[PDB]
Amino acid sequence: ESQYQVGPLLGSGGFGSVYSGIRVSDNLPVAIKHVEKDRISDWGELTRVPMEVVLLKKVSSGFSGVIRLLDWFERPDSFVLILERPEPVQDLFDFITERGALQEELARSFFWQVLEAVRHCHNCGVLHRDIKDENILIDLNRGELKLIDFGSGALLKDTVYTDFDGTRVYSPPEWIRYHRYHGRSAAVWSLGILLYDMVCGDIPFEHDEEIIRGQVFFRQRVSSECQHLIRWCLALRPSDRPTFEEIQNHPWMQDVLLPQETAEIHLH
Ligand SMILES: O=c1cc(O)c2cc(Br)ccc2o1
Repeated sequence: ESQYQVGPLLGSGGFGSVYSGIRVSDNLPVAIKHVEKDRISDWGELTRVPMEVVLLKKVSSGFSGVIRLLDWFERPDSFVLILERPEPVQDLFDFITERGALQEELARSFFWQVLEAVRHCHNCGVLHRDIKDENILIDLNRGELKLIDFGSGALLKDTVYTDFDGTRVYSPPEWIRYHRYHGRSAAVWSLGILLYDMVCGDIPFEHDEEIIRGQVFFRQRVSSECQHLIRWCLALRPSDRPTFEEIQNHPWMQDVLLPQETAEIHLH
């Protein structure tokens, strides 16, 4: 209000309207996200808040693969969230629009940081439920990726989920066919979609039928080890998908660049 200077709108959509901001007390770059109360299906508590705020609080202690919630405010018709903002930054969707299919070395660095971020969320008892390139920010100076948009997420549990409101083209075929999925294995499928998107420059599937068929065609030259990983993540049966430990032990994942080296070699 007077604690923050509001800058340009960055984007708006199913997540709300997000503005560039600066915290007056120390000039910290922030993003200020406004979520309308009547456009929020899911609520939790600590008084009643969006699920998105409960999930963010649970993942927002120190480890930085997740954009942190610095503060939040309630308004009569909305909540307002003050999030971290890397500067300069570009979401991975725009980065891929610009660069096309990514060199494997860069995809490996990005994919690995995504897996550390998602493991962190899961250690904190939070399931994101909408992992995709549009929900990943690149801190271009440090080469660090950051998950954003917990607005479709949930407390992690070990029983079946029967609701979903994240992105359909990343949703697994057990969701498409049965409206049921378990959290980790759905997550792993979306991570196979994401990895394909990074190395091919676009998502493999556009239509329910392709998702259900689960047959993956590579339109770009991609190494056999990368194809094997992506195809393992996109196994039709949830329990044939790798755990995070098996993805990270996969031979395509070895020798990851550090974020800083990644920014130097690939980001300028
Ligand atoms: O939840 C979000 C959504 C965003 O779009 C976003 C953008 C920047 Br930049 C920084 C943090 C952000 O967090």
